[PDB]
Amino acid sequence: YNKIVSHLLVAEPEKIYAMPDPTVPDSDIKALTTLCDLADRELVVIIGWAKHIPGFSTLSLADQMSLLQSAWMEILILGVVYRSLSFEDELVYADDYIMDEDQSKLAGLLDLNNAILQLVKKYKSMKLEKEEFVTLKAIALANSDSMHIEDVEAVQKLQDVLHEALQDYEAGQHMEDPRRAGKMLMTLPLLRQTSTKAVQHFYNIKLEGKVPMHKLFLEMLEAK
Amino acid sequence: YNKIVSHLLVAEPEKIYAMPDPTVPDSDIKALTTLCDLADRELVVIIGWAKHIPGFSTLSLADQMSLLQSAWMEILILGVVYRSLSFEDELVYADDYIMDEDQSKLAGLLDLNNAILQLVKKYKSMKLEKEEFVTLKAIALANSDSMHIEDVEAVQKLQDVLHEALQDYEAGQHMEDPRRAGKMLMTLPLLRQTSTKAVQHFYNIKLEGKVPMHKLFLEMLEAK
Ligand SMILES: CC(C)c1ccc(O)cc1
Ligand SMILES: CC(C)c1ccc(O)cc1
Repeated sequence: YNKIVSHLLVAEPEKIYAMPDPTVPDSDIKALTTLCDLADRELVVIIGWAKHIPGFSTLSLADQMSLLQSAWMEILILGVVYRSLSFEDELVYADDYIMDEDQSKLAGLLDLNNAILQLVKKYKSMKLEKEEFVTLKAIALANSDSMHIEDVEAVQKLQDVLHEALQDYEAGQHMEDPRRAGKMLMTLPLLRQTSTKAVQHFYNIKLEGKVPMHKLFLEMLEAK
Repeated sequence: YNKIVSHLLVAEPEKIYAMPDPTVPDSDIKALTTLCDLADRELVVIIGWAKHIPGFSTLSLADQMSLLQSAWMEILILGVVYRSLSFEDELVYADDYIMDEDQSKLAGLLDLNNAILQLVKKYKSMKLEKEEFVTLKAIALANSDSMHIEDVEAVQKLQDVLHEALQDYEAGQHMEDPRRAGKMLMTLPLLRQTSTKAVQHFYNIKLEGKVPMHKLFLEMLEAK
């Protein structure tokens, strides 16, 4: 099938472990510290992953950073969603960090994780494929609606290149549903809504100062 | 062209006047009171408008209310956006209520109205048509991602019926861009983001208790 889709598949990062500290008593602070540490390490590999997207590295460094600063949490959440598709009412943040309802309550994340489970529910019914997941991650990056873009036309071109890949993939692989590509695009509003909820929640955790956060995570959290 | 699109065009409500009180001194409270009063009256006609959407009135009353309670601010904002397309850095809330940057600052709405102007900017470059505007309003209603839906499959069917209308319209009217329907769908994340910003802002105005609000507006603002 589509070459961009195949390329994004081989660019997919390896799995990352959460490694919650086994000497630390379980608590909301422990769970939040674990999740923010995991996100920081995922962000490093997301930056390297974006360089494989056709045309992304030819944008200015400022535009690359603007797209990443608007899309980072959407990309993180799409990953948790995809890893959770074969599970029931549980979120696979990592193979060693699967959160059920009790753990979400203990971490103060019941509302956020329920929103992520709503994304999981919809993608389960659509039978989301890995090919579609990686293409939607790239589209979410290109379509992230930063207020600070310098080269608006180049970013629109990147959007068009990735949208074309999704449409070509669906036309060849899903002839039984001529509207499947658009159904995939119609899942992006809930992803944007859930990501905004997560950014706001963890910005407030940052303000309270009880959960340590690393530099790259803090950089994304403090972006305008 | 497409019959659903033609039907939505003839169902389009008449213009509504803001009628700011000419005896009241200008202030943030006056501007916010005017906008919330306008929104309340627009909501009444939005409820009547939704009954013309094929299949909407056959949903349960609870599902109709769930969709409206999730989408109401998206529908309101799409209207302001469309009315503003021929203007520059101004928002046409009504023919008698056009807000420029100074007025937005005075009302405490600079950040919200700048986000709405970002929607305007993108639709200007795409040359958004009235046919596309009314279809996107209906899609935003059907695709509003309420947590409380009873008949998930019927709501998905409504989404599919309206998505098909958009795709059929674009296939017939815009053969020069075979991806235009998907470009239209890719504007929905920013609409969802901007609507959430507006709901949160006016929920906080409600809490502060200095701006009177009418029953229907308050009902939507207080929905879960
Ligand atoms: C910041 C939290 C919500 C988070 C951490 C890792 C991840 O893959 C997705 C989300
Ligand atoms: C509630 C405010 C933001 C508002 C009022 C009327 C309208 O058409 C769109 C928005």
